[PDB]
Amino acid sequence: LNGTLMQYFEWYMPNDGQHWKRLQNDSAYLAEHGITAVWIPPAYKGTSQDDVGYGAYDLYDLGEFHQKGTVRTKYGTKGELQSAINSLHSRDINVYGDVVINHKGGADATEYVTAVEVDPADRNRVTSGEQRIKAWTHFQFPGRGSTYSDFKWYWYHFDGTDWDESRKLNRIYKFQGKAWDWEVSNENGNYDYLMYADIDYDHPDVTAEIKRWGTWYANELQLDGFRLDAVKHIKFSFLRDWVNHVREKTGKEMFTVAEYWQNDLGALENYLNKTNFNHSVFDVPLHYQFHAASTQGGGYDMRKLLNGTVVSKHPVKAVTFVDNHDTQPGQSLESTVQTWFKPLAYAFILTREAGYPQIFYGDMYGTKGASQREIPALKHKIEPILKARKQYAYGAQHDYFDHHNIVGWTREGDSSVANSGLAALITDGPGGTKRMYVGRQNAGETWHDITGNRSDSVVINAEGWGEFHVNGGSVSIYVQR
Ligand SMILES: OC[C@H]1O[C@H](O[C@H]2[C@H](O)[C@@H](O)[C@@H](O[C@H]3[C@H](O)[C@@H](O)[C@@H](O[C@H]4[C@H](O)[C@@H](O)[C@@H](O)O[C@@H]4CO)O[C@@H]3CO)O[C@@H]2CO)[C@H](O)[C@@H](O)[C@@H]1O
Ligand SMILES: [Ca+2]
Ligand SMILES: [Ca+2]
Ligand code: NA
Ligand code: NA
Repeated sequence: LNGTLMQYFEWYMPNDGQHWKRLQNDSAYLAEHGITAVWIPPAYKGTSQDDVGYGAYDLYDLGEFHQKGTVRTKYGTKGELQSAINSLHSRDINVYGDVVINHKGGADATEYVTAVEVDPADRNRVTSGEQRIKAWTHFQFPGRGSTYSDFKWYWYHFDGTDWDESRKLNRIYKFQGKAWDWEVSNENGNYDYLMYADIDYDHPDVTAEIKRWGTWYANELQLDGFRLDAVKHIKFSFLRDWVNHVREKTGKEMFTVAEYWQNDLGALENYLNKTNFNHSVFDVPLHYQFHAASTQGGGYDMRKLLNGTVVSKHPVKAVTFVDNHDTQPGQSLESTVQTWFKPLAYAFILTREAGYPQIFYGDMYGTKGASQREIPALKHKIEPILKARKQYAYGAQHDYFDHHNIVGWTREGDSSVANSGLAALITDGPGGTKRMYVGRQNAGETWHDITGNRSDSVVINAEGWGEFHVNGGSVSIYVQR
């Protein structure tokens, strides 16, 4: 099984309401290129129509109720999403729903709340006496009413907020009688607080409600799994329990991957430990290695790609990726893998045996930000690498990370996939050649570069070795003609 995830959105897509229809219409294309799952953007009403989805106003409004100036979300209506999902399912493409449960944004009304300021660099330090603020904490859901859920939110379901509406002041406010949740990331002392109204996962009605919404959401969209947002800001034991709860209620596997944003393998290992390895994480350290290689012009030691990553230590729990909606140009975690290196990074995640790779909408189709640093559409460069995964990346792997610039790996093929087997080379510097073992069972075959970057044929010798070539700053992936 070479499962391939696709993140089916980018930050700057137009707010025209056609995204679910686009997905529906792309399902044939996705299936043909070996995509077996899609992570869809948050499907519920944000703070406005053009919310990318992380505002999280109303978790039960999937583009169904007239709230925040619109019925549809940015992406379309509930029915359009459901039509896209049934089209994806008709081609055996799993659908992972984005789960934004750190906070709620865009409350319907303010409440007077007693609060103290905390230090934004050290949220365990209180920096004021008690003061009365007006906080956006009251959620009534006037367009929805009680349809699907009569749960209403008030200040006492939250630990704090970043805005006092009476003084018009952006500070971090912790509400009276509240405490930041733990365990969370210990950056800035305690990183429970991120944005909007921060949900209090010490509150038992909150833990109950978010669990039952989880089950509701899975049922409503027939989800096959989840993508968990911003998990370093959400009580770890709660996330663990939430994942088990929805699995228990649905009776489905519910593959789950969490976005724990830290370039630190040890912090990710800690998160995995505290959630009992019941779900995966995005391989954030690998992303940063790709970013670094792509900006150092050949000076990066390409041997380092094998160490310090989630996929190197916990391959079963790694979702590997090149870029996402936070790392793309202009976004809050900007660390974009430069255009020239991006196909090499894709070869790395797509054709190697370890990890569950994810391709980025923004990489395939380009990003539509207002800058001139936008990622170009690289679909045509990635397609042959996807085909390499789908048809050729099977069987025993041999690594050649034995050079500062030119590194490679082979796959011997497997008898259960006809003509499978590949030989990949990437280089962040000058090109050249590497002899690599592809398996004696491929002796005498004529192999060629599926990317078309190199036009030479390589005949595998009797001992199972081929002499493979790669251009400067390029990738070649040889497979049987
Ligand atoms: O309809 C399409 C397919 O849907 C189903 O496949 C699912 C699996 O059920 C999910 O569990 C998941 O598979 C992941 C797996 O969870 C994850 O751990 C990872 O495993 C890799 C591992 O990273 C790697 O190091 C190496 O050991 O190989 C493992 C897999 O061979 O990646 C898996 C996907 O490659 O998602 C898929 C859908 O993408 C269903 O069971 C299939 O029958 C169906 O075709
Ligand atoms: Ca939080
Ligand atoms: Ca709390
Ligand atoms: Na909290
Ligand atoms: Na190098």
